[PDB]
Amino acid sequence: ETHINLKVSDGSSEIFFKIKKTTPLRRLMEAFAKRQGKEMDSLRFLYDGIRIQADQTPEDLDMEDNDIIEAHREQIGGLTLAVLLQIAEHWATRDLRQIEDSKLRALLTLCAVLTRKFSKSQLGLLCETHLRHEGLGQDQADSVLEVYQRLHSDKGGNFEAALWQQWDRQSLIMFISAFLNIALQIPCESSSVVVSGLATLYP
Amino acid sequence: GLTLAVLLQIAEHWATRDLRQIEDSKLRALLTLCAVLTRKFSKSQLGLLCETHLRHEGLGQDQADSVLEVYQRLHSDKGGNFEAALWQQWDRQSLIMFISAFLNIALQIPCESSSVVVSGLATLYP
Repeated sequence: ETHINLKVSDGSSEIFFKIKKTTPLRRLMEAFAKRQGKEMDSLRFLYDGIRIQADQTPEDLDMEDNDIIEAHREQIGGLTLAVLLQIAEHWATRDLRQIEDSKLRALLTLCAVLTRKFSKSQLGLLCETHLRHEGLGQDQADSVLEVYQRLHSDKGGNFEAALWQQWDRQSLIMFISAFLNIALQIPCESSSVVVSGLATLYP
Repeated sequence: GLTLAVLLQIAEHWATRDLRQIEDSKLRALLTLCAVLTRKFSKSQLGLLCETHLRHEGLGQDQADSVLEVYQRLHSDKGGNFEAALWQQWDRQSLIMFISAFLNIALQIPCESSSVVVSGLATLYP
């Protein structure tokens, strides 16, 4: 047999291929990614638990007829919530007048990402706590809520970008620093009987 | 005070717990915990979560749509609506299994994927 049948699967979508044993696996990888509407490089492919490369052949790998290749989504970066909270806690105490624009831009992103980890129903408390942290008054409530609300729903990253272009540095610094302090102390869901249920799970 | 930090502490503790004898009220609360934590992932991460969950559990293709739907509907949930329906509709073993798999895979998966986001935040690690 100069040919081999192989299945590529990601657990949901599976595809039954046939190729020649001396042909690189690239074309199968490309056809599978294409069917998920993805770029080949957004996926990785494993055989017998081992990542394999597009230039390798079923022959080099001692594949057997009807063997299975697993398609796995790439894990790009390691930004767990745990890691984001470490970053926030580190920067919360820092004087930001010092830092490069590149770090400030990234901190803006951190505030936007972390804002989106609060339920909608907490944005009011987040606003009110922001005001009390800064010593601002009800005069500013609408403007602060609108920032948080717009970040919370900022799907394109477009509002975040506008904030970076339109706000002066001192204003950005004041807001970012306010947020990083209050965000770690405020509950991420509102009260309810169901959320009180979580109390029974505390160690 | 269910802070982000406290949410993760609860999840970390319960990922290590044997649920053989789990009480109904505790199971109900674990469902809430999983629903809340699911919503800390960006929508773009749901596919990776589902994929990891299928593989962790040895679930077939036949069950892929179903596990994904649960993830999508927890993620888009409002006022505990879908969560409450899951509690009523699913048998106890199925819920336990789902919750136990979630807690064992969720804590190592990034909560954001965007190239824009990962690139930016890299610079901020101590």
